[PDB]
Amino acid sequence: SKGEELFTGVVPILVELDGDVNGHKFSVRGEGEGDATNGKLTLKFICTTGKLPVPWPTLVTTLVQCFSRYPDHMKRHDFFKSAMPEGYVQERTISFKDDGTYKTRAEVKFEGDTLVNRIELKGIDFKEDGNILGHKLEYNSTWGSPGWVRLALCLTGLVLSLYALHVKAARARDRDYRALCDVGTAISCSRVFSSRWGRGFGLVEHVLGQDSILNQSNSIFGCIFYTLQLLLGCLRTRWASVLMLLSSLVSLAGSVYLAWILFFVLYDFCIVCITTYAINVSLMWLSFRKVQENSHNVYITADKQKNGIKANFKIRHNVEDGSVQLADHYQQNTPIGDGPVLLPDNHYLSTQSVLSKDPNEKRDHMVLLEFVTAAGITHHH
Ligand SMILES: O=C1c2ccccc2C(=O)C1c1ccccc1
Repeated sequence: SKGEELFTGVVPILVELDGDVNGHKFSVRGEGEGDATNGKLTLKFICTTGKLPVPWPTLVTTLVQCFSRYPDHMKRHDFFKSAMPEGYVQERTISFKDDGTYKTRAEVKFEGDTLVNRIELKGIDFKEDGNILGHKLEYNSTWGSPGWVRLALCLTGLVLSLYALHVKAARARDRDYRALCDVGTAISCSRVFSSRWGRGFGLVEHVLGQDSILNQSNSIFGCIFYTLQLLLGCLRTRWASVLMLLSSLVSLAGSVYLAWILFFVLYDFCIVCITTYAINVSLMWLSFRKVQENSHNVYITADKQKNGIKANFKIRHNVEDGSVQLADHYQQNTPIGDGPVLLPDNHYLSTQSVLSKDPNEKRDHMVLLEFVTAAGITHHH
């Protein structure tokens, strides 16, 4: 692969898109540099026709995977580089969920010493009021809407915790108290909250002492927790997502311990408790999803009958009301010229993107930094 020998060092990249979406025609141009040795791209794109009719984040993937870092156990699998300098044809079908579709065809090749990506894109079936043409996606804000589902979960969790607080304080003060969540003799609410295990989870007093600041009614940790999850769900930084996930894992372990008490130790059926548990599971799942948005995995499999590759993956774009927009990608790559090519075993490219804005750019632009490194190929016994 003399091709891969083309990508030591820092190559100049040019990119040119001509696109038509639901009839609105537009042209994008981008210039930058590529470092296949660190898998790092830096690029600035400007729309040359005026107002871009779609959101910038939906054109990132259409807008040079030959700049990926292929590690040493994987050199025999880098198709993109091994097609150079003749280049390759990359074809994508990008389906947006409950919305339209992009069809793209690009040629990627060396022109002089410049890696050139030339794209024709055609989008159909878009709703002019949907997420795409309505410009309802997020670009890169620090703060954002928590979304309706996160809000339902956290407010319900908080209200239930404040109720359990009130209920604890009342059986403390009258042993004969019953609350709405006490029902006959099957479903119990008060004997649970006022047991050993309803303060500091029944653990603090043995580990830190009864005086501890941490020997609180469980519902105090509850209130703290649901408040936190709301707040962080309003943040869009990577560390916000890390905290969310780790606090959720704590909540999950606490739920399993408390349920092991509820059954098996106290023998009560507490509906408020089980609801708390379901909420914490939902939050944990959303925690997983939030955290997995920092890196996208492009799944590359070989396509021998066409002498190239095919690719599969999903993008989730943050929508301004707190939701997420799915973008299914199907991809084909076929060499332009001849000569041997490298047909890889199944593997993937791990991709991470950072969008930003030149404060000095009057035109409709996108500054894009990108890190891509390959993984997947199993190792040598
Ligand atoms: O899950 C819970 C549990 C299980 C066994 C023994 C005690 C308890 C609680 O304190 C209770 C709880 C506390 C606050 C909000 C919701 C639920």
